[PDB]
Amino acid sequence: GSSGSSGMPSRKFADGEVVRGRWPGSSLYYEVEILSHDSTSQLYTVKYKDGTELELKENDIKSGPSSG
Repeated sequence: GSSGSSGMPSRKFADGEVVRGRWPGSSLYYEVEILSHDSTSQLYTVKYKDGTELELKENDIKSGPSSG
């Protein structure tokens, strides 16, 4: 009822946050970091351990339980 969006636009993922991304072709979720987020095509730019940058949809990217 006219409630929810207030303050700043919460993004499914934050900058730097370490989430699991599904590499294109491998169909497997790997530990990747959040670099940027493109709204145009909802493509998120994450980085892999092997210094690799790719564009994964908001859905392709998934996160788990926080630890620390």
